[PDB]
Amino acid sequence: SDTLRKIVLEECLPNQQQNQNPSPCAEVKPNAGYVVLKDLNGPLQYLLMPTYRINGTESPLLTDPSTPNFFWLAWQARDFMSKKYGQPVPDRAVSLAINSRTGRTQNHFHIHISCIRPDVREQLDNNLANISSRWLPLPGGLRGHEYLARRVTESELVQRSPFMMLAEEVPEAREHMGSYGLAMVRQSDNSFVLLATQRNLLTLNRASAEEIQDHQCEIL
Repeated sequence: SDTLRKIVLEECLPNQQQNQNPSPCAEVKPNAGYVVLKDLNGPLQYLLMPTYRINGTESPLLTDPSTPNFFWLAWQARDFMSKKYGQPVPDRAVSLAINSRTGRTQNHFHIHISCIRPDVREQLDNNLANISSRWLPLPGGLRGHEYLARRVTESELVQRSPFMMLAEEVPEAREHMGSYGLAMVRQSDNSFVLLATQRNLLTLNRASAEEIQDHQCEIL
């Protein structure tokens, strides 16, 4: 359960600090609080994780305003996908996702930056007009699961993180952050859509937001 935490804190960070060599990570920014690591799964997938201990969506630190906006940092890190792709990856192809504890195996905060599934891309595009600033179930859900969705502008994202908005806006999400998985996708009008899904026995929802991603990048 601790391999990623050990890589970050015992390999990347010390190597960055000692030789300015982020290996095995792609980038290590101690002053900003994050690292970027190539994932072993998928040709373009990267992970964005903190340079200090935060275990996942359940961590209380995520609901503190001083905590770095990891989702926005992951968004910026989408360029690592383009570098591996060898050319610019269109924004519409990228998706960011974090899984809850029942939908993950590693206990160190990590956002999956990878390609969005084509069906999810279309499903989101078709509901542009239904996605507002208030969290509301996405019509049709995604992958057979209920997903609350919210429209957000880049300006809003720099002000607050998706976790802050989930906690401040959705009933009882504040006292059950760990039961949620969240994702971020950019919409056709250049705004973004935030997605939140909660663990649910009946629909077999493990709150694994990564399910909207296709690490084999067929959308490209």
